Amino acid sequence: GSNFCDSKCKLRCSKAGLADRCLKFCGICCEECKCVPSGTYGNKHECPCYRDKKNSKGKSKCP
Repeated sequence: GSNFCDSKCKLRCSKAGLADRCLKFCGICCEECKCVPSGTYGNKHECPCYRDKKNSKGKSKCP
C-alpha cells in the first residue's frame, strides 16, 4: 500500500462491531493526528493527539 492511515486503521478496526464507523473515525483521527494506536483497543497513550480528540459533546472521538 501507500497510505499509513488506511493501513493502520484497517488493523485498528479489524475486530470492531461497527467496522465502517470505526474506519471512518479512525481515518478522520489519523488525518488530524498522523498516528494510530496499535492493537484493536486501548494503547492510546501511543498517540496523545488520537487519545485526546473530542467531539462536540466532549466525548472521545477516536476508536
